[PDB]
Amino acid sequence: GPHMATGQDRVVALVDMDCFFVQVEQRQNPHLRNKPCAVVQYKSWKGGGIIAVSYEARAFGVTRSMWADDAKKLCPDLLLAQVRESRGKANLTKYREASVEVMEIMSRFAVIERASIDEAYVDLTSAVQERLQKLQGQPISADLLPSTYIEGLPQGPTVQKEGMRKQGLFQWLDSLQIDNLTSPDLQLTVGAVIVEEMRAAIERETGFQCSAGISHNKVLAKLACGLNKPNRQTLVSHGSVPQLFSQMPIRKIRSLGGKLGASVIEILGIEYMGELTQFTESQLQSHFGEKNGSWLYAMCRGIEHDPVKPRQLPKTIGCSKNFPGKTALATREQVQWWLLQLAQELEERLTKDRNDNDRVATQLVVSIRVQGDKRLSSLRRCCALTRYDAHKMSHDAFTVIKNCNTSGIQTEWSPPLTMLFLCATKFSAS
DNA sequence: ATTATGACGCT
DNA sequence: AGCGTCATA
Ligand SMILES: [Mn+2]
Ligand SMILES: [Mn+2]
Ligand SMILES: [Mn+2]
Repeated sequence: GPHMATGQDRVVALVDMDCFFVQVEQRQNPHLRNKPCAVVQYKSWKGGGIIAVSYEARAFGVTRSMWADDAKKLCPDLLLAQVRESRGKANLTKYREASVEVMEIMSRFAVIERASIDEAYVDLTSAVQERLQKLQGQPISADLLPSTYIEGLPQGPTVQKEGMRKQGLFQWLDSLQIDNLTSPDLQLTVGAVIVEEMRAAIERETGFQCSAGISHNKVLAKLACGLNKPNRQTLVSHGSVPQLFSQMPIRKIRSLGGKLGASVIEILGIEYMGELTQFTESQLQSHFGEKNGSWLYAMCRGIEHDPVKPRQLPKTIGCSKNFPGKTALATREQVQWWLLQLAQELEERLTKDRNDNDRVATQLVVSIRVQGDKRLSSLRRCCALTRYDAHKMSHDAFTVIKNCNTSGIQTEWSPPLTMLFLCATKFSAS
Protein backbone atom coordinates (compact mmCIF):
# COMPACT_ATOMS: atom_id res chain seq x y z
CA GLY A 1 0.00 0.00 0.00
CA PRO A 2 1.97 2.96 1.18
CA HIS A 3 5.34 1.28 0.55
CA MET A 4 5.51 -0.24 -2.94
CA ALA A 5 8.00 1.81 -4.93
CA THR A 6 6.41 2.84 -8.21
CA GLY A 7 9.52 4.03 -10.06
CA GLN A 8 8.09 7.53 -10.61
CA ASP A 9 10.87 9.50 -8.87
CA ARG A 10 12.59 10.75 -12.03
CA VAL A 11 11.73 12.45 -15.30
CA VAL A 12 13.93 11.00 -18.06
CA ALA A 13 13.94 11.80 -21.78
CA LEU A 14 15.54 10.10 -24.75
CA VAL A 15 16.15 12.29 -27.80
CA ASP A 16 16.95 10.47 -31.04
CA MET A 17 17.65 12.06 -34.40
CA ASP A 18 15.36 11.07 -37.32
CA CYS A 19 17.19 9.16 -40.08
CA PHE A 20 20.28 10.90 -38.87
CA PHE A 21 23.02 10.35 -41.49
CA VAL A 22 20.40 11.07 -44.19
CA GLN A 23 19.49 14.41 -42.59
CA VAL A 24 23.21 15.31 -42.34
CA GLU A 25 23.56 14.68 -46.08
CA GLN A 26 20.27 16.48 -46.86
CA ARG A 27 21.37 19.61 -45.00
CA GLN A 28 24.56 19.59 -47.09
CA ASN A 29 22.81 18.84 -50.39
CA PRO A 30 19.39 20.49 -50.75
CA HIS A 31 18.76 18.34 -53.85
CA LEU A 32 18.25 15.37 -51.51
CA ARG A 33 15.63 17.03 -49.31
CA ASN A 34 12.09 15.58 -49.28
CA LYS A 35 13.11 12.62 -51.41
CA PRO A 36 13.52 8.87 -51.04
CA CYS A 37 17.19 8.91 -50.05
CA ALA A 38 19.67 6.62 -48.34
CA VAL A 39 23.25 6.78 -47.12
CA VAL A 40 25.53 4.06 -48.44
CA GLN A 41 29.09 2.87 -47.64
CA TYR A 42 31.29 1.68 -50.42
CA LYS A 43 29.87 1.00 -53.89
CA SER A 44 31.60 -1.74 -55.75
CA TRP A 45 30.02 -4.67 -53.90
CA LYS A 46 26.33 -4.68 -54.92
CA GLY A 47 26.01 -0.88 -55.02
CA GLY A 48 27.19 -0.41 -51.45
CA GLY A 49 25.70 -1.16 -48.05
CA ILE A 50 22.83 1.04 -46.87
CA ILE A 51 23.19 2.35 -43.32
CA ALA A 52 20.47 5.06 -43.17
CA VAL A 53 17.14 5.60 -44.96
CA SER A 54 14.79 8.59 -45.32
CA TYR A 55 11.16 8.05 -44.35
CA GLU A 56 10.07 8.61 -47.98
CA ALA A 57 12.33 5.72 -49.01
CA ARG A 58 11.13 3.50 -46.15
CA ALA A 59 7.68 3.70 -47.74
CA PHE A 60 9.10 1.68 -50.66
CA GLY A 61 10.50 -0.97 -48.29
CA VAL A 62 14.11 0.22 -48.31
CA THR A 63 15.93 -0.61 -45.06
CA ARG A 64 19.26 -0.49 -43.48
CA SER A 65 21.57 -3.48 -44.11
CA MET A 66 20.18 -3.56 -47.65
CA TRP A 67 22.57 -3.57 -50.60
CA ALA A 68 21.93 -0.46 -52.69
CA ASP A 69 21.42 -2.57 -55.83
CA ASP A 70 18.54 -4.38 -54.11
CA ALA A 71 17.13 -1.16 -52.67
CA LYS A 72 17.10 0.21 -56.25
CA LYS A 73 14.88 -2.70 -57.25
CA LEU A 74 12.26 -1.53 -54.72
CA CYS A 75 12.79 2.17 -55.36
CA PRO A 76 14.27 3.02 -58.78
CA ASP A 77 14.44 6.77 -58.06
CA LEU A 78 16.17 6.27 -54.68
CA LEU A 79 18.81 8.94 -54.22
CA LEU A 80 22.08 7.93 -52.56
CA ALA A 81 24.74 9.80 -50.65
CA GLN A 82 28.08 8.07 -50.07
CA VAL A 83 30.04 7.96 -46.83
CA ARG A 84 33.39 9.69 -47.23
CA GLU A 85 36.38 7.48 -47.89
CA SER A 86 39.81 8.46 -46.58
CA ARG A 87 42.96 6.34 -46.44
CA GLY A 88 41.18 3.42 -48.08
CA LYS A 89 38.27 3.23 -45.65
CA ALA A 90 34.88 4.63 -44.72
CA ASN A 91 35.32 7.69 -42.55
CA LEU A 92 32.46 8.78 -40.29
CA THR A 93 33.86 12.17 -39.23
CA LYS A 94 31.07 14.27 -40.80
CA TYR A 95 28.48 12.40 -38.74
CA ARG A 96 30.52 12.51 -35.51
CA GLU A 97 30.83 16.29 -35.87
CA ALA A 98 27.11 16.67 -36.63
CA SER A 99 26.47 14.62 -33.50
CA VAL A 100 28.54 17.02 -31.40
CA GLU A 101 26.38 19.88 -32.74
CA VAL A 102 23.28 18.26 -31.32
CA MET A 103 24.81 17.05 -28.05
CA GLU A 104 26.09 20.53 -27.24
CA ILE A 105 22.61 22.01 -27.70
CA MET A 106 21.00 19.34 -25.52
CA SER A 107 23.63 19.97 -22.83
CA ARG A 108 22.27 23.51 -22.38
CA PHE A 109 19.13 22.07 -20.80
CA ALA A 110 20.65 19.32 -18.64
CA VAL A 111 23.54 16.92 -18.13
CA ILE A 112 23.26 14.29 -20.88
CA GLU A 113 24.29 10.69 -21.43
CA ARG A 114 25.52 10.17 -25.00
CA ALA A 115 24.03 6.76 -25.86
CA SER A 116 24.90 6.62 -29.57
CA ILE A 117 26.05 8.87 -32.38
CA ASP A 118 22.47 10.16 -32.74
CA GLU A 119 20.80 9.99 -29.31
CA ALA A 120 21.18 11.00 -25.70
CA TYR A 121 19.30 10.55 -22.46
CA VAL A 122 18.41 13.53 -20.29
CA ASP A 123 17.53 13.50 -16.58
CA LEU A 124 15.01 16.36 -16.42
CA THR A 125 13.96 15.88 -12.78
CA SER A 126 15.68 19.04 -11.48
CA ALA A 127 14.67 21.16 -14.50
CA VAL A 128 11.06 20.03 -14.09
CA GLN A 129 11.03 21.14 -10.45
CA GLU A 130 12.22 24.60 -11.46
CA ARG A 131 9.78 25.00 -14.34
CA LEU A 132 7.03 23.95 -11.92
CA GLN A 133 7.97 26.60 -9.35
CA LYS A 134 7.76 29.50 -11.81
CA LEU A 135 4.55 28.12 -13.31
CA GLN A 136 2.84 28.69 -9.93
CA GLY A 137 -0.13 26.35 -10.31
CA GLN A 138 -0.61 27.50 -13.90
CA PRO A 139 -2.29 24.77 -15.99
CA ILE A 140 -0.33 23.52 -18.99
CA SER A 141 -1.82 24.63 -22.28
CA ALA A 142 -1.99 22.23 -25.23
CA ASP A 143 -0.17 24.95 -27.20
CA LEU A 144 2.94 24.16 -25.19
CA LEU A 145 2.87 20.57 -26.46
CA PRO A 146 2.40 20.92 -30.22
CA SER A 147 4.20 17.72 -31.23
CA THR A 148 3.44 15.49 -28.22
CA TYR A 149 1.59 12.17 -28.16
CA ILE A 150 0.22 10.74 -24.94
CA GLU A 151 0.54 6.96 -25.20
CA GLY A 152 -2.75 5.14 -24.59
CA LEU A 153 -4.98 8.12 -25.31
CA PRO A 154 -7.58 8.91 -26.49
CA GLN A 155 -9.67 6.12 -25.02
CA GLY A 156 -13.25 5.40 -23.97
CA PRO A 157 -16.65 6.94 -24.90
CA THR A 158 -12.31 12.14 -36.33
CA VAL A 159 -10.35 9.85 -38.65
CA GLN A 160 -7.23 12.03 -39.07
CA LYS A 161 -3.95 11.43 -37.29
CA GLU A 162 -3.20 14.95 -35.98
CA GLY A 163 -6.79 15.00 -34.76
CA MET A 164 -6.27 11.84 -32.74
CA ARG A 165 -3.07 13.30 -31.28
CA LYS A 166 -4.88 16.40 -30.01
CA GLN A 167 -7.86 14.45 -28.60
CA GLY A 168 -5.49 12.26 -26.61
CA LEU A 169 -3.57 15.29 -25.40
CA PHE A 170 -6.79 17.03 -24.44
CA GLN A 171 -7.92 14.00 -22.38
CA TRP A 172 -4.52 13.93 -20.70
CA LEU A 173 -4.47 17.61 -19.79
CA ASP A 174 -8.11 17.55 -18.67
CA SER A 175 -7.24 14.84 -16.18
CA LEU A 176 -4.14 16.55 -14.80
CA GLN A 177 -3.83 17.84 -11.26
CA ILE A 178 -1.64 20.90 -11.72
CA ASP A 179 -2.20 21.76 -8.06
CA ASN A 180 0.24 19.06 -6.91
CA LEU A 181 3.94 19.80 -7.55
CA THR A 182 4.83 16.23 -6.55
CA SER A 183 2.45 14.53 -8.99
CA PRO A 184 4.41 12.28 -11.39
CA ASP A 185 1.98 12.74 -14.28
CA LEU A 186 2.32 16.50 -13.93
CA GLN A 187 6.12 16.17 -13.72
CA LEU A 188 6.19 14.12 -16.94
CA THR A 189 4.00 16.73 -18.63
CA VAL A 190 6.32 19.60 -17.73
CA GLY A 191 9.13 17.30 -18.81
CA ALA A 192 7.45 17.13 -22.22
CA VAL A 193 7.15 20.94 -22.38
CA ILE A 194 10.90 21.18 -21.87
CA VAL A 195 11.59 18.54 -24.51
CA GLU A 196 9.50 20.47 -27.07
CA GLU A 197 11.81 23.42 -26.31
CA MET A 198 14.90 21.25 -26.64
CA ARG A 199 13.73 19.75 -29.93
CA ALA A 200 12.80 23.21 -31.24
CA ALA A 201 16.32 24.46 -30.40
CA ILE A 202 17.90 21.48 -32.13
CA GLU A 203 15.92 22.01 -35.31
CA ARG A 204 16.35 25.81 -35.22
CA GLU A 205 20.11 25.68 -34.73
CA THR A 206 21.11 22.68 -36.88
CA GLY A 207 18.32 22.05 -39.36
CA PHE A 208 17.94 18.50 -38.02
CA GLN A 209 14.65 17.01 -36.83
CA CYS A 210 14.36 14.46 -34.06
CA SER A 211 11.94 12.45 -32.00
CA ALA A 212 11.82 11.93 -28.24
CA GLY A 213 10.35 9.98 -25.41
CA ILE A 214 9.51 11.20 -21.96
CA SER A 215 8.97 8.79 -19.08
CA HIS A 216 10.29 7.90 -15.65
CA ASN A 217 13.36 5.93 -16.74
CA LYS A 218 15.61 5.19 -19.70
CA VAL A 219 14.00 2.01 -20.99
CA LEU A 220 10.52 3.58 -21.10
CA ALA A 221 11.89 6.80 -22.59
CA LYS A 222 13.61 4.85 -25.38
CA LEU A 223 10.50 2.79 -26.11
CA ALA A 224 8.31 5.93 -26.07
CA CYS A 225 10.62 7.72 -28.50
CA GLY A 226 10.01 5.12 -31.23
CA LEU A 227 6.23 5.10 -30.89
CA ASN A 228 5.58 8.18 -33.05
CA LYS A 229 8.70 8.82 -35.16
CA PRO A 230 9.54 10.96 -37.09
CA ASN A 231 9.48 14.51 -35.81
CA ARG A 232 7.22 13.82 -32.79
CA GLN A 233 7.61 13.13 -29.10
CA THR A 234 5.70 10.68 -26.93
CA LEU A 235 4.89 10.68 -23.20
CA VAL A 236 4.67 7.22 -21.59
CA SER A 237 3.11 7.56 -18.15
CA HIS A 238 3.46 5.04 -15.32
CA GLY A 239 -0.26 4.36 -15.66
CA SER A 240 0.07 3.58 -19.37
CA VAL A 241 2.44 0.68 -18.76
CA PRO A 242 0.03 -2.24 -18.13
CA GLN A 243 -1.86 -1.77 -21.42
CA LEU A 244 1.29 -0.89 -23.36
CA PHE A 245 3.14 -3.94 -22.07
CA SER A 246 0.20 -6.33 -22.45
CA GLN A 247 0.83 -6.75 -26.19
CA MET A 248 4.49 -5.66 -26.34
CA PRO A 249 6.86 -8.35 -27.64
CA ILE A 250 9.67 -8.88 -25.15
CA ARG A 251 12.32 -8.27 -27.83
CA LYS A 252 11.21 -4.66 -28.20
CA ILE A 253 12.69 -3.65 -24.87
CA ARG A 254 16.24 -2.44 -24.88
CA SER A 255 18.62 -5.21 -23.91
CA LEU A 256 16.12 -7.95 -24.65
CA GLY A 257 16.51 -8.02 -28.41
CA GLY A 258 19.11 -10.78 -28.32
CA LYS A 259 19.75 -14.14 -26.69
CA LEU A 260 18.48 -13.17 -23.21
CA GLY A 261 15.17 -12.04 -24.67
CA ALA A 262 14.87 -15.28 -26.61
CA SER A 263 15.56 -17.27 -23.46
CA VAL A 264 12.89 -15.36 -21.48
CA ILE A 265 10.40 -16.36 -24.19
CA GLU A 266 11.53 -19.98 -24.41
CA ILE A 267 12.03 -20.76 -20.74
CA LEU A 268 8.87 -19.08 -19.46
CA GLY A 269 6.72 -19.83 -22.47
CA ILE A 270 5.53 -16.22 -22.84
CA GLU A 271 5.45 -13.57 -25.61
CA TYR A 272 4.74 -10.15 -24.10
CA MET A 273 6.45 -7.95 -21.54
CA GLY A 274 3.30 -7.83 -19.36
CA GLU A 275 3.28 -11.60 -18.93
CA LEU A 276 6.45 -11.27 -16.81
CA THR A 277 4.46 -9.85 -13.88
CA GLN A 278 3.21 -13.33 -12.97
CA PHE A 279 6.62 -14.58 -11.86
CA THR A 280 8.19 -13.91 -8.48
CA GLU A 281 11.45 -12.01 -8.31
CA SER A 282 13.15 -15.19 -7.09
CA GLN A 283 11.69 -17.13 -10.02
CA LEU A 284 13.12 -14.68 -12.53
CA GLN A 285 16.47 -14.61 -10.71
CA SER A 286 16.57 -18.40 -10.81
CA HIS A 287 16.41 -18.46 -14.60
CA PHE A 288 18.26 -15.31 -15.62
CA GLY A 289 20.62 -14.61 -12.73
CA GLU A 290 20.39 -12.23 -9.79
CA LYS A 291 20.88 -8.97 -11.71
CA ASN A 292 18.73 -9.76 -14.74
CA GLY A 293 15.97 -11.29 -12.61
CA SER A 294 15.65 -8.22 -10.39
CA TRP A 295 15.83 -5.98 -13.45
CA LEU A 296 13.09 -7.95 -15.24
CA TYR A 297 10.91 -8.03 -12.13
CA ALA A 298 10.95 -4.23 -11.91
CA MET A 299 10.98 -3.57 -15.68
CA CYS A 300 7.75 -5.40 -16.49
CA ARG A 301 6.11 -3.15 -13.87
CA GLY A 302 7.50 -0.04 -15.64
CA ILE A 303 10.27 0.43 -13.07
CA GLU A 304 13.99 0.78 -13.75
CA HIS A 305 16.73 2.53 -11.83
CA ASP A 306 19.66 2.83 -14.30
CA PRO A 307 20.86 6.41 -13.96
CA VAL A 308 21.44 8.85 -16.76
CA LYS A 309 25.20 9.04 -16.71
CA PRO A 310 26.90 12.37 -16.95
CA ARG A 311 28.92 11.54 -20.05
CA GLN A 312 28.67 13.58 -23.23
CA LEU A 313 31.85 12.30 -24.87
CA PRO A 314 32.60 8.78 -26.10
CA LYS A 315 35.08 7.02 -23.77
CA THR A 316 36.77 5.18 -26.64
CA ILE A 317 37.97 6.26 -30.10
CA GLY A 318 38.33 3.42 -32.61
CA CYS A 319 39.04 2.64 -36.28
CA SER A 320 38.08 -0.66 -37.91
CA LYS A 321 37.91 -2.27 -41.33
CA ASN A 322 36.67 -5.59 -42.67
CA PHE A 323 38.49 -7.39 -45.44
CA PRO A 324 35.78 -9.74 -46.74
CA GLY A 325 35.81 -12.57 -49.26
CA LYS A 326 38.97 -12.50 -51.32
CA THR A 327 40.27 -9.13 -50.08
CA ALA A 328 41.47 -10.73 -46.83
CA LEU A 329 45.03 -9.66 -46.02
CA ALA A 330 47.48 -12.43 -46.88
CA THR A 331 50.85 -10.68 -46.87
CA ARG A 332 52.84 -8.91 -44.17
CA GLU A 333 53.20 -5.65 -46.07
CA GLN A 334 49.46 -5.70 -46.68
CA VAL A 335 48.72 -6.11 -42.99
CA GLN A 336 51.21 -3.35 -42.18
CA TRP A 337 49.84 -0.99 -44.81
CA TRP A 338 46.32 -1.22 -43.40
CA LEU A 339 47.50 -0.96 -39.80
CA LEU A 340 49.11 2.31 -40.86
CA GLN A 341 45.93 3.57 -42.55
CA LEU A 342 43.85 2.83 -39.44
CA ALA A 343 46.57 4.33 -37.24
CA GLN A 344 46.73 7.51 -39.26
CA GLU A 345 42.98 8.03 -38.93
CA LEU A 346 43.21 7.23 -35.23
CA GLU A 347 46.02 9.77 -34.76
CA GLU A 348 43.99 12.45 -36.52
CA ARG A 349 40.90 11.81 -34.42
CA LEU A 350 42.96 11.46 -31.21
CA THR A 351 44.86 14.70 -31.75
CA LYS A 352 41.60 16.56 -32.36
CA ASP A 353 40.12 14.92 -29.27
CA ARG A 354 43.04 16.07 -27.12
CA ASN A 355 42.72 19.70 -28.19
CA ASP A 356 38.92 19.82 -27.83
CA ASN A 357 38.44 17.77 -24.71
CA ASP A 358 41.55 18.08 -22.52
CA ARG A 359 42.28 14.37 -22.24
CA VAL A 360 44.75 11.76 -23.45
CA ALA A 361 44.16 8.09 -24.23
CA THR A 362 46.63 5.74 -22.52
CA GLN A 363 45.81 2.29 -23.87
CA LEU A 364 45.75 0.95 -27.43
CA VAL A 365 43.59 -2.09 -28.09
CA VAL A 366 44.30 -4.13 -31.22
CA SER A 367 41.77 -6.62 -32.55
CA ILE A 368 41.71 -8.93 -35.55
CA ARG A 369 39.45 -11.51 -37.12
CA VAL A 370 40.77 -14.53 -38.91
CA GLN A 371 39.20 -16.31 -41.87
CA GLY A 372 37.11 -19.20 -40.76
CA ASP A 373 36.01 -17.69 -37.47
CA LYS A 374 32.42 -17.44 -36.76
CA ARG A 375 32.85 -14.66 -34.39
CA LEU A 376 33.29 -11.05 -34.83
CA SER A 377 36.64 -10.73 -33.14
CA SER A 378 39.04 -13.55 -33.09
CA LEU A 379 41.64 -11.93 -30.86
CA ARG A 380 42.02 -8.83 -28.72
CA ARG A 381 45.31 -7.58 -27.24
CA CYS A 382 46.27 -4.32 -25.51
CA CYS A 383 49.51 -2.35 -25.37
CA ALA A 384 50.57 1.05 -24.05
CA LEU A 385 49.55 4.18 -25.94
CA THR A 386 52.23 6.69 -24.94
CA ARG A 387 52.48 8.89 -28.04
CA TYR A 388 49.93 10.13 -30.57
CA ASP A 389 52.04 8.86 -33.47
CA ALA A 390 50.52 6.81 -36.28
CA HIS A 391 53.74 5.03 -37.25
CA LYS A 392 54.48 4.09 -33.63
CA MET A 393 50.91 2.93 -33.05
CA SER A 394 50.83 0.75 -36.19
CA HIS A 395 54.27 -0.69 -35.48
CA ASP A 396 53.09 -1.50 -31.93
CA ALA A 397 49.86 -3.06 -33.20
CA PHE A 398 51.87 -5.30 -35.50
CA THR A 399 54.02 -6.37 -32.58
CA VAL A 400 51.02 -7.47 -30.59
CA ILE A 401 49.64 -9.53 -33.43
CA LYS A 402 52.85 -10.79 -35.08
CA ASN A 403 52.40 -14.27 -33.70
CA CYS A 404 48.94 -14.87 -34.99
CA ASN A 405 50.49 -15.64 -38.37
CA THR A 406 50.39 -19.44 -38.72
CA SER A 407 52.52 -19.49 -41.88
CA GLY A 408 56.03 -20.90 -41.81
CA ILE A 409 57.67 -18.11 -43.79
CA GLN A 410 57.37 -14.52 -42.62
CA THR A 411 56.30 -12.80 -45.84
CA GLU A 412 52.90 -14.49 -46.05
CA TRP A 413 50.08 -14.04 -43.58
CA SER A 414 47.95 -17.05 -42.77
CA PRO A 415 45.25 -17.67 -42.14
CA PRO A 416 44.30 -14.38 -43.89
CA LEU A 417 42.92 -11.48 -41.83
CA THR A 418 39.31 -10.50 -42.41
CA MET A 419 39.29 -7.59 -39.94
CA LEU A 420 41.60 -5.06 -38.31
CA PHE A 421 40.55 -2.79 -35.41
CA LEU A 422 42.43 -0.14 -33.47
CA CYS A 423 40.90 1.43 -30.39
CA ALA A 424 42.23 4.05 -28.04
CA THR A 425 41.03 3.79 -24.46
CA LYS A 426 41.69 4.64 -20.83
CA PHE A 427 41.63 8.42 -21.03
CA SER A 428 43.16 10.66 -18.40
CA ALA A 429 42.75 14.41 -18.00
CA SER A 430 45.53 16.40 -19.67
C1' DA B 1 30.17 -9.56 -48.39
C1' DT B 2 26.06 -5.18 -44.00
C1' DT B 3 30.12 -2.35 -42.06
C1' DA B 4 31.85 0.71 -38.62
C1' DT B 5 31.53 1.59 -34.62
C1' DG B 6 30.70 1.96 -28.97
C1' DA B 7 29.20 0.56 -24.05
C1' DC B 8 28.63 -2.82 -20.50
C1' DG B 9 28.86 -7.41 -18.12
C1' DC B 10 31.24 -11.84 -16.99
C1' DT B 11 35.05 -14.41 -15.20
C1' DA C 1 42.74 -8.59 -19.17
C1' DG C 2 40.18 -10.80 -22.82
C1' DC C 3 35.72 -12.40 -24.25
C1' DG C 4 30.73 -12.08 -25.10
C1' DT C 5 26.44 -9.58 -25.64
C1' DC C 6 23.64 -5.87 -27.30
C1' DA C 7 23.15 -1.83 -29.44
C1' DT C 8 22.94 1.95 -33.26
C1' DA C 9 24.06 4.99 -38.06
MN1 LIG D 1 17.78 7.97 -35.04
MN1 LIG E 1 19.48 6.12 -32.46
MN1 LIG F 1 17.93 2.90 -36.47
